[PDB]
Amino acid sequence: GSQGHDTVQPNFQQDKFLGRWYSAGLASNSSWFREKKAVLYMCKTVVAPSTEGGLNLTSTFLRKNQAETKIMVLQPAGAPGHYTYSSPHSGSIHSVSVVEANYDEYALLFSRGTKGPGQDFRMATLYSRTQTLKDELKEKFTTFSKAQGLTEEDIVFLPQPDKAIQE
Repeated sequence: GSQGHDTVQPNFQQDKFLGRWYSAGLASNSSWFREKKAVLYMCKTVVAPSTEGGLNLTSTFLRKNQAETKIMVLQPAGAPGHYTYSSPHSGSIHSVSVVEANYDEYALLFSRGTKGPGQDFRMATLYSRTQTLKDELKEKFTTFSKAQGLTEEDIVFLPQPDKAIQE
């Protein structure tokens, strides 16, 4: 019947979206995020294969000030676009999956956080693919999130490309 979006895009190939990708779409209720978004930097995530047999995601925040390199590893869970970002040995964990992409641009992922007994977190990840922000993704990401019970209270977009040069 009526259902979709939340599901994962069947048959996905990261090799088609490999390389550097700009960000500009994220949905998370949060509470103290404002204290961090106040200085939101350009999210430049890099996808690549990790050791053993997983994915090595290198995050880099580019702003007018400087750049910060973060480390994010995505280990394949089983289906093309389903991984586990756990860490402990019993509890306090979270996972993320792939929603859908626009042929070869604007990546949309779904996050299901639940660290501890059960917090029940629902965050969304959306990547950009233009000079500026893309409404198509702004709409599809927010509409899917808001249509399923949400709104501006759960939306945060990252700045556009930063620092052209690189030291």
